[PDB]
Amino acid sequence: KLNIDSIIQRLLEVRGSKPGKNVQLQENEIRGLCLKSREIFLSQPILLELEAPLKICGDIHGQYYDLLRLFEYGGFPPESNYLFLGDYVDRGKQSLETICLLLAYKIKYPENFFLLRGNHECASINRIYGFYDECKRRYNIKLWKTFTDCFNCLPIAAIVDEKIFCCHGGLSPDLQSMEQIRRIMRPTDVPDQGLLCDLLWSDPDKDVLGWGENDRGVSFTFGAEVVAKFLHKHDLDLICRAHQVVEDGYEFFAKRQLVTLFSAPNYCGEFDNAGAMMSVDETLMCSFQILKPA
Ligand SMILES: C=C1[C@@H](O)[C@@H]2O[C@]3(CC[C@H](/C=C/[C@@H](C)[C@@H]4CC(C)=C[C@@]5(O[C@H](C[C@@](C)(O)C(=O)O)CC[C@H]5O)O4)O3)CC[C@H]2O[C@@H]1[C@@H](O)C[C@H](C)[C@H]1O[C@@]2(CCCCO2)CC[C@H]1C
Ligand SMILES: [Mn+2]
Ligand SMILES: [Mn+2]
Repeated sequence: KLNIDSIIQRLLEVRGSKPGKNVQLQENEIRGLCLKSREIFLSQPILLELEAPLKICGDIHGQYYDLLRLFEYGGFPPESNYLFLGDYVDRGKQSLETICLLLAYKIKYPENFFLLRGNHECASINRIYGFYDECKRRYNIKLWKTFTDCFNCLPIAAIVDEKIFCCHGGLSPDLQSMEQIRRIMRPTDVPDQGLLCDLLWSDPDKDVLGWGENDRGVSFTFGAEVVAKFLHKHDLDLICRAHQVVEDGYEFFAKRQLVTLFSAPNYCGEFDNAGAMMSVDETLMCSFQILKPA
């Protein structure tokens, strides 16, 4: 029914055009991307088990031309396998093009392209920070609600080669075993505090070794001792997350037991931060590709 190759073709057709140029897909096509990807997300585990080689990206926040630059620098699917950590919409000027290209690739390469849920893939959040407004202006609210139903089915975490735990926010004082994550039911909005909330909102903190207070007004912060206990209990080597804007695009925390990735250069057009993508080769060696704020 859905012509994925044509959709991708039109979305990529703007490579080279002046940044900011829109790609206006038909309402039916976008709705189809949501419904089809939703089916795929539900068919795969909520806790993904992936293998390198892989390219991992952090927050994109509707900066579509920067997403294009990422693919330009890392290789357009299926040239390279990808895992995004969430926060595809809000703040930026082109959340629509951004999320549609990502969903399109998920449908086109379901086994080589993966997307995790960020806190911005939650209705209460993308309703206020831009996505709703973009949908209201370019399409309609019914379509925005359709996106919400899609987002409610996104997976929550992934483990790369049994060594790298990936999630959007961070750890939770309720997280004792991976099975707790696998048992999370979808579709799900994030109505209550707890495990899922923390996985989407928590942040690492340098000042405390254990659990601390989070300035976001939700969830908690976690220190190096918490991370160490986590990694050892599940025989992991690193936690890879996003959620926090970092000046260089990537930054290590908790004595390098954790790395934060942010892929949207000059966030909100008010930061001079760079964007970064982390490459994981087949020998489990990590390298970082930086996107200078252009
Ligand atoms: C979003 C957020 C948080 O993350 C944010 O955290 C804080 C701590 C660190 C963080 C700083 C971020 C900066 C780098 C950016 C840079 C720029 C240029 C703009 C700005 O942008 C922030 C929002 C956003 C999106 O851009 C983000 O970057 O986070 C707000 C402050 C702005 O100066 O700060 O600011 C404090 C303010 C807090 O404000 C909101 C928070 O009130 C949201 C609230 C908790 C939510 O509660 C509910 C109910 C409970 C469960 C969760 O859902 C419903 C929905 C919503 C009301
Ligand atoms: Mn986030
Ligand atoms: Mn973010």
